[PDB]
Amino acid sequence: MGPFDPEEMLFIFTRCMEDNLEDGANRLPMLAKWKEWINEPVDSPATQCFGKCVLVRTGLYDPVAQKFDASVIQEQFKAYPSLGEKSKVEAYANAVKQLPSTNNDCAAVFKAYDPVHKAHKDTSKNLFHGNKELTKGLYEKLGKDIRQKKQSYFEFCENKYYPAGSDKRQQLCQIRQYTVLDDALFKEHTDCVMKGIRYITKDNQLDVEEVKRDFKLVNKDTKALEEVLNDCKSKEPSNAKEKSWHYYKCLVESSVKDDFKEAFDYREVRSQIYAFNLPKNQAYSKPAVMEIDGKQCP
Ligand SMILES: CCCCC/C=C\C\C=C/C=C/C=C/C[C@@H](O)CCCC(=O)O
Ligand SMILES: [Cl-]
Repeated sequence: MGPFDPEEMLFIFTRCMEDNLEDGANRLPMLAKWKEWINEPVDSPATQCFGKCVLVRTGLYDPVAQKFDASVIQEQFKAYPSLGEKSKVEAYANAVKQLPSTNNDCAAVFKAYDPVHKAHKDTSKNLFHGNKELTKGLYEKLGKDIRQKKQSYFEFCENKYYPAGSDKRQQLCQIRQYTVLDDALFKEHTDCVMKGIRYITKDNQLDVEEVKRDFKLVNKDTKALEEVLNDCKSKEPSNAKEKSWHYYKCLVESSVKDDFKEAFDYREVRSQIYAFNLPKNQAYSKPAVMEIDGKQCP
């Protein structure tokens, strides 16, 4: 869960928008409002479910407890003291703490939170990487250590572990062709990628629904995928930091390898622009069937 860096928030915001924007006439108007932290129209199921989505993904609404949880606010402020004034952060947390228990449906959650949203908008916006001026400064500070806006997540990880100008860079020739290397560096790199596309959670758990989501987006059935993942899970290593590499290796070597490569390739494309599908859903077309930094691969 929390605290969340700017990329983690951008992932949450864009996924929740992608999953909840209407199709059709209201899509761009809605997007225009939500992008500016205007949770309107309030009577629209799309807006209500978008709001609940963000609240659930951040942990501000806990659908198991059917309660709001101000803890993430305190965790967020602890991580980013520059993004809040203590008294205003406390006021916001207190507003959340004092919300009643609330049923786990979009309308109820949205209705309950909306008064807090409006009364604490700038506090919440600033704290949760919604302020373009503040976030720009953070991205600049973090530089190569975080995935930047409009940057392929795969490129981010490659640049960290196989940096240009190093003797390791050449290994991308094989890595990009789904060669599964065995060394500690590759296991770490693969952890970077698998966590970056959310196939593996922050606490090293397989997220089967995320993998399935990417198969559906390339028109592939998910039953055989689930069966393969079930088999892979039965052979999970005890060491949590090898779990990303385990599942990557297992998938690449499995009876769904070609569908997996297709899904993973398209995910890399979409990872380049988190808002990929926001202005309108894009239809997938399989790219037609090597160089690294313009240099030809052996
Ligand atoms: C976690 C507090 C919010 C819960 C209330 C529900 C939804 C938030 C409302 C709108 C979210 C809009 C997200 C817009 C993204 C935008 O602010 C990111 C800009 C920062 C950047 O460009 O780097
Ligand atoms: Cl982006």
